[PDB]
Amino acid sequence: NVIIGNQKLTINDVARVARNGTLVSLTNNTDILQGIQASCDYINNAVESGEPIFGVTSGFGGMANVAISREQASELQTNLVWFLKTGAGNKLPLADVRAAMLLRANSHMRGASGIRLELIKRMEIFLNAGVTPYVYEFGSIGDLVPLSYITGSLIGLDPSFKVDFNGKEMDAPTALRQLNLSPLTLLPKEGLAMMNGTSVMTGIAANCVYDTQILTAIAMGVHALDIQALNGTNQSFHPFIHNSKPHPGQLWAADQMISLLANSQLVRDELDGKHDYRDHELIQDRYSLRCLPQYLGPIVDGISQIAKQIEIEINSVTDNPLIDVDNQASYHGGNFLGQYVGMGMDHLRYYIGLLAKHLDVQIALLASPEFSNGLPPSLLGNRERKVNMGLKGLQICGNSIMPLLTFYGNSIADRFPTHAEQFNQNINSQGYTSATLARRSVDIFQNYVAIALMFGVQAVDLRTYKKTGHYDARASLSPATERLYSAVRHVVGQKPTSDRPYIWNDNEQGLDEHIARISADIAAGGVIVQAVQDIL
Amino acid sequence: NVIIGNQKLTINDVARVARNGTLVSLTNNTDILQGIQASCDYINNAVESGEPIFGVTSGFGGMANVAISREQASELQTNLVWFLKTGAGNKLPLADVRAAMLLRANSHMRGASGIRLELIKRMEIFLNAGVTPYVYEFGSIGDLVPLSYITGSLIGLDPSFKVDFNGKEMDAPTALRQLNLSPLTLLPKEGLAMMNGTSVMTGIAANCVYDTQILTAIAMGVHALDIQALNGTNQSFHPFIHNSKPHPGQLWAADQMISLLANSQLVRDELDGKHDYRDHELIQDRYSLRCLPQYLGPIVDGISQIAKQIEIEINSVTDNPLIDVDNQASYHGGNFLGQYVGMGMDHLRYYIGLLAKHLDVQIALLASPEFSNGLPPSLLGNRERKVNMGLKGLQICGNSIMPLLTFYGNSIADRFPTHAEQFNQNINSQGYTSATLARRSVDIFQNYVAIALMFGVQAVDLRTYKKTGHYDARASLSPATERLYSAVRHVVGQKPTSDRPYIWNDNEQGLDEHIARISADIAAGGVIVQAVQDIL
Amino acid sequence: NVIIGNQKLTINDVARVARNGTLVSLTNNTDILQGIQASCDYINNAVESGEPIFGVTSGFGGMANVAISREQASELQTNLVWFLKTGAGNKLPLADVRAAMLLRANSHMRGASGIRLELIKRMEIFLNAGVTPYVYEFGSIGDLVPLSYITGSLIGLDPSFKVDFNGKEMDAPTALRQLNLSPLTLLPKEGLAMMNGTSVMTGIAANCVYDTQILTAIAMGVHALDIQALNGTNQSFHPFIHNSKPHPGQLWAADQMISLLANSQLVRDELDGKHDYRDHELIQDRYSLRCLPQYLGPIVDGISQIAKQIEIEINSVTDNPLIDVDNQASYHGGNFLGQYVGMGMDHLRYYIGLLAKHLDVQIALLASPEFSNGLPPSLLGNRERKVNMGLKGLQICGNSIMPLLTFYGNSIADRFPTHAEQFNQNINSQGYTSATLARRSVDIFQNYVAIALMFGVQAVDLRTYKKTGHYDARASLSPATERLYSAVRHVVGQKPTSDRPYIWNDNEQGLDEHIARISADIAAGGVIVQAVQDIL
Ligand SMILES: O=C(O)CCc1ccccc1
Ligand SMILES: O=C(O)CCc1ccccc1
Ligand SMILES: O=C(O)CCc1ccccc1
Repeated sequence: NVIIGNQKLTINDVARVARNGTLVSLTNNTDILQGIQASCDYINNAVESGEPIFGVTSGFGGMANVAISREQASELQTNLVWFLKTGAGNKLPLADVRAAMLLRANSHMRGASGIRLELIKRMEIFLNAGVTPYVYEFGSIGDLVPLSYITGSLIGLDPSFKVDFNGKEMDAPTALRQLNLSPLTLLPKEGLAMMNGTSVMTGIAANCVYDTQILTAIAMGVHALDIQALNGTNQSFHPFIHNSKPHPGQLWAADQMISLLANSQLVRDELDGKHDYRDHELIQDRYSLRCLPQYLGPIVDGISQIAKQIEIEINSVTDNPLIDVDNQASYHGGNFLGQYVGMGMDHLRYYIGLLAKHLDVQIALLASPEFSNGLPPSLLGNRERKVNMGLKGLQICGNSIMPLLTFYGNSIADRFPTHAEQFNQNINSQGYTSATLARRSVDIFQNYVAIALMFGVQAVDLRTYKKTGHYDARASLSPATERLYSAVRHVVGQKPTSDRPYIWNDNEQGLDEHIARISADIAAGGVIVQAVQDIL
Repeated sequence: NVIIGNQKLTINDVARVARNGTLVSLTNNTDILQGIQASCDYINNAVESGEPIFGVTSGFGGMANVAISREQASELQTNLVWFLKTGAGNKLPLADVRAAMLLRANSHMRGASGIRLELIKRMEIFLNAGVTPYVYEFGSIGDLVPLSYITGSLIGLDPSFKVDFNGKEMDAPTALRQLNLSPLTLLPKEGLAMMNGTSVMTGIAANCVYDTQILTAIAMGVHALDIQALNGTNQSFHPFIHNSKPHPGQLWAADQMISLLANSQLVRDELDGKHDYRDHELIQDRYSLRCLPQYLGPIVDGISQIAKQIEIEINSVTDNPLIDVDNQASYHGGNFLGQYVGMGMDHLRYYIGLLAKHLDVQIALLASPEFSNGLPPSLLGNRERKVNMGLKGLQICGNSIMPLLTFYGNSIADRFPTHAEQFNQNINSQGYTSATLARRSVDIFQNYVAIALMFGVQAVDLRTYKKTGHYDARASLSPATERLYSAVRHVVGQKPTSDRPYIWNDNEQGLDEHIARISADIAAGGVIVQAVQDIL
Repeated sequence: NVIIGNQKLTINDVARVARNGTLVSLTNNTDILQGIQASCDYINNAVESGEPIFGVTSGFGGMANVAISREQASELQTNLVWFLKTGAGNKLPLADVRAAMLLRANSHMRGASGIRLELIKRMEIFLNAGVTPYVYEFGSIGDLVPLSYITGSLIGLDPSFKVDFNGKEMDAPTALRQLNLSPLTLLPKEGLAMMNGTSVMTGIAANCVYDTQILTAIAMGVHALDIQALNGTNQSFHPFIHNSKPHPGQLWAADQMISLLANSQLVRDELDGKHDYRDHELIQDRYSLRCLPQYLGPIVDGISQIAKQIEIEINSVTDNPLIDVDNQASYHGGNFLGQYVGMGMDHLRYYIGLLAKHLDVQIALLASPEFSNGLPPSLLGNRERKVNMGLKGLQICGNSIMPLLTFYGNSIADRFPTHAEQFNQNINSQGYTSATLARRSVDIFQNYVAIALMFGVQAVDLRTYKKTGHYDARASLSPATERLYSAVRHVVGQKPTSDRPYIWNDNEQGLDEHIARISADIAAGGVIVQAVQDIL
């Protein structure tokens, strides 16, 4: 159970609540609760005293010059939900909305937001009950409009607000009746407390980072399989090389490779600096093998940097104005700008493209007899069935997906419109669509990694057959990559045996079904993910 | 003075040597000098014993399958200079080439490259004598070809090598004569020791990072001028706001802006928390002022991350193979792949475009009476000459430059050709052209920042006039921005005066001349750079 | 000789005047010359009568709300030169500036601009005398600022204007003195007549289109060399194939390749339709040969479309307001927006990157023995000197240039700033920087094509040798590609000979010198350009 108010949330915390339905509860720490209440009292007294506060006793953004009376102060926040009910396009994944709610709640616990504890708690109840508001993919320039949908569902403002109640679509007032809750009415500032901020884009981004850390670990395993299938050397990953060029990510990737290849019987074992003289001539490994740590270093380091930045944002107070009860003051600031998210997700998409292109080049070596060091063309299985073309179709599909991934590696934060919202929002982060685009990259990268996994699994079977009599690669692989191999072969439903490789005749499988099954297992955190669990 | 190989080099160190002609010397540490010699010993014995070593007793890259005898091993390295080099197209700044020679020599001191000390010393001599080999902008997929022009010049291989000898173009053999040096012939491995590696792209990147750090400080100062001109508040930068979203770069940007604005007579001083008129009523600032530290944060942190990555690359051993004397072995590795440089410069150009775009929307506020809070249209000075249009042309020029900077913020590392060099280099970093594009970005950004300074300086004069009798902003400005303001007007040669603003009639200056003077001063590290020295 | 305004100007016409110094003269057509005078008459009466006309009796752009009297109307135009111009940063090729003055003068002959004939004649005098005003590369969001440097120079406004007087830098007033001309002062509207419009960006674009058409022809010739070197078939270009997919550009590319390859002794001549060995068995060509006309088609048609669009822009009236003498009226319109240029150059740069990428994969086939069908590795000439590595360095340099060209194939028109010039210019074309980026693209492409020519020439020599006794490819080549081959080797100064290929030892040339010579020749319209003259 994740406790919200007392500690810092991690990306892993957010993914557990978001995807695994881990329960959540608000802290009962007495000072935190008091800070929450103090914040509301300050706002209550300011409104009554006719203190002028943008968005609380006056209008919003470019219409903040519009005066709002005390009698209309609550109605201002309520109406904020209505004129923001303007989303468009497809729905977010529920897991992203759950993440959004968890972050919104966390942000309120700091007590600078002036929102009722009963309203914070409503997010805890939705999360634990399995109620997820629908939220559209269009509407935020980086999260008013997405958040208004969460807000209107929480307070049950109107039947046009829809929720998913454990797989059941229904309207929000109906959901409140089932939970035995009452409709809520927003008090001054509460609308801004719910809707001003970065919770959705950061929630999306958090899940993207989690998914990409996992996909990177799996990618490392694929490369390890590729290297073993190509009969490449492990000399490339020797600590002496990387200690003298000590980028943290290069160091890490090289050292992870040593572990991944340790006790393999398929690599050239040359860590003593000397050629093994076991095949018919001396081979040098191409750059995609030799320069693998240098290439992945900045990606590994970048993802780690994004993860650090996204975790600050997770634990940030992001609405506005901010209430300082210690000095009885409020400040008109800008924490609702999700610039670390916009730029971070630009970087992430770019990194995913770089990962994919490197993997596709490995596949090009495996598939091509000129470069595969003895592997059959296109990793053909049954040689006596001449019509067999092996994994030729699977490569083309790989070739169709990677460039799309580099395409999404283009940036969007730099294309923000400077005329936005009556020229009030003349900079903005484009963080929201940047995050949804990242979700798209990650989803596509999951299919891509599935394909790469299939190539590596076939390939080590065929290499094993070259080295030994037979096709069961389990004995021959390094123990670390044996777990992944076996996990893939389990998920796909094709057991390793000494007499057949993973793929034998083109006739005997739909490769598409194997792609879908591996992808689904990666996304679910199945045995493939668990196989590479130790690569942090 | 800068001692090469007993201490890590910083980016400041590199810029001092490259730009300011700081003297350089090789360490006399007895241990270091033995490492350098032991490395040569190992190699020249390995070759004499007929060990197979790629690139040393064998051909290069895709032609590593070609065996090279004991007797041709030396000529192998000499010929590498001929086919490699002399593949080049257009021409790079001498300071970048000086940076490269410093980096190359620095990497050799580690004692793993198997290169003669007198070859290393020749880079020291060239640096202190001011002999700079000509290097072309095309030829490296990320430094064989660039480094070979340096190598051919150092050893005085042929008259077709041009150097710049403190201003004098010469052929290299002639430069050697005047320095009283003999030509050198490369021994086995020494060609690779000179031409394998990331020294030139990293040399370029290092100067770019240094310049971009300077421009970020100046940009901070420009924003501080803009805010004062616009009668903005300092409330947005209150630490209560930023402590509750504690990204390091955001915290830093807000704190710096507090310092930059302290004791200004031109800002609305609302750090109390409460409002009221010295203008309209209540005034709400637009996002480009209010969300400034949120926006600059990831740019600041990003430049800092690149800085840290480039300093590691600066102090790395990047040639190949690497000689490990303690275990008497060579390793065929890949430290010549400068992925941190190709990706880092992709990020740098992207950050610079975001800085420029933000500055440009401040210029839009300043120029437009709807948004300037009482400044004249286009920062017009003499309103009585009605044909005056003020800084309208200056704005258009700004508007033409900023989009070009976001254009250069496109990435190039992801567009690497997988068929490079006989399909041997099937991944590569594009780090060299990434770095020269960054240089182009930085150079354009110096022009842009010049314009933005001109806008800020004019504007505070006009705001001062609105407020007081006069046009001399020096007394009204925060002391921090007064330093910058005076420095700018010192450079353009237009003295502050209580009777006239910086720009009075359109008649009286070529603004093009002011831009050029301010840019030159920024490039030379002049008084404008010295005014913002405080900003780390 | 080129007569300005009684005939449409073509892109050939523009290049002849800009590059070859062709003499120019204004039409003496009595009707045209009356139109020009009637236009001035209308305007100078309208002003004298106090008509409100934007930019004529009122301020400019966002300051059009400022009224300008009869008495200051002339000074209004003179001052436009001062605030506009003199907003500029870095410097453009004289030929582009000559193109601009031709275009500007050409637009005035239509008689709708209200500008004095002696002002128009001054562009004629400058062109024929070889006086070229200095113009900077920054300042236009797509030509006020560039055109104002031309204007100030033409009228001799101030010594701060520099011109190039056939090689001599001068101030403009001094150039006027030597030409025996008086300074001019602008009359109402004449400033706009000179500085409103798309003449400079279109002048640049025109030279780019001309150069790109040349390089496309040369590229066709390079492919024809590549195909012959690779022992490719001409079957792929059979009209039965292309008639059944009849895109004009594809039809054209296939037919041209048939001509380029006719009577070659180096291709497999399979236009019959049936196969067989003069090699392996049956040989299938890869897509870069087989799909060549399908690939080049849209590039060819695209360049042709741009050509047609630019010629309309060339012959357009682009200033404002436009005087319609027949109805005695002015129209406030928008012909100064050069969207066809900003978008056309976006497309051009994109096409050029696609041409380069295609050429680069041919170079990969040539360099690699797995794919070259029997050519030596890296097109090595003297195989007995084992330290020779042939064109390996040349390939790497090619590999560094091509990705930069696809990089410049990114677009800039979509990145226009909507806040430009007091929010008056809330759309703009970015046409000027689009065009200067195209110039940068074209210039880099000339270097790239040089490399590709060097590869093709070497390769056919080596293929000829495989086939016959000797290295002289002249007899074996199709007559069409023999012209190109000889032209290239004339330029680099290495005569075909039966005993030695173009490149024998790495020892014996600086390949950098060959690239530079071939590029210079391509730029100057030399023998290499004349060899491919036949390709329309
Ligand atoms: O704080 C601001 O400047 C904008 C707040 C806001 C709230 C709801 C809609 C638009 C803007
Ligand atoms: O593969 C390598 O490590 C060397 C590649 C290379 C290519 C051309 C010249 C020197 C080295
Ligand atoms: O809006 C227009 O048509 C003119 C814009 C303009 C701006 C600055 C100088 C001349 C014209």
